[PDB]
Amino acid sequence: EFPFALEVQTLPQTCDGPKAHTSFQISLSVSYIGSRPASNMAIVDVKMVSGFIPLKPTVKMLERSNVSRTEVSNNHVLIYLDKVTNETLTLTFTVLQDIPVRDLKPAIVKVYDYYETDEFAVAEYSAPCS
Amino acid sequence: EFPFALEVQTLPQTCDGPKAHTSFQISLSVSYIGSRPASNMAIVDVKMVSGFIPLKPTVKMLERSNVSRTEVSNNHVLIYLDKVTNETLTLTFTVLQDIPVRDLKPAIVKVYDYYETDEFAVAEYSAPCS
Ligand SMILES: *[C@@H]1O[C@H](CO)[C@@H](O[C@@H]2O[C@H](CO)[C@@H](O)[C@H](O)[C@H]2NC(C)=O)[C@H](O)[C@H]1NC(C)=O
Ligand SMILES: [Ca+2]
Repeated sequence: EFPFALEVQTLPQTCDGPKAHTSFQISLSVSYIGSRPASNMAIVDVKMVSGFIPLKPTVKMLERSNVSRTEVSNNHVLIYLDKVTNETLTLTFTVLQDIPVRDLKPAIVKVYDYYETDEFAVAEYSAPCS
Repeated sequence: EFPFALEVQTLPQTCDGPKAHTSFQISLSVSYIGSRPASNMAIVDVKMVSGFIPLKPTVKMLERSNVSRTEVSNNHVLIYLDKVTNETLTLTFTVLQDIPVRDLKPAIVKVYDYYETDEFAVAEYSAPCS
């Protein structure tokens, strides 16, 4: 059982051209559906597809939201959500191909409450030209 | 006084804390109150407060209603309505502070008929912490 609804899409969704190989946006949607009225502070952890890096200003721009901190470390983007309720929060940022890698595999995204254990969900996404 | 009724408010309405400095919602309401039964195609044109930009997905979200399309362009948000009648349409979207600018002055919102140059309204709004 997952007390968060988590889904991830890319923009573009398909390998629709040369540009889709070297850059795409990641678009995450999250809400809280568990036993409590709402989450506490929560973290969304996005792992990068192999060879991809996040574009810093589009990560920092998420802080303008209902997000109070972000971090880029070790090929992960961390997003600190203030509070998650039954309303869907959508977050979008850009990634860039730093190193082309063959055989691109899916990357996992996790969301978890910062303070209560076993309040988490997982999902995955792929580069559009995988 | 205009053949359109046009009102604009921001969420939050005042500078209620740190987050009000860096993002807010723009909420506008419009109806046609003129001689004619309804307006033709009308355009709503929202100019950004200095330093702010729209959160594009919340603009694109408007596109389902009397709303035939939206555009983000040269730091205006443009909303195309197929027709406007006496019933009030409310449209709400998010803007984000990209760069902090000193001394924020009010920004203009317009609605006008695609054909009748005499049929327009104007209203002002300010960033909550301007
Ligand atoms: C971040 O969360 C806030 C909640 O505080 C959202 O603000 C609400 O937005 C809706 C929809 O436009 C309004 O109907 C509510 O009145 C707002 N409430 C407040 C307290 O402002 C906001 O939409 C969220 N920002 C996102 C989703 O990016
Ligand atoms: Ca649990």
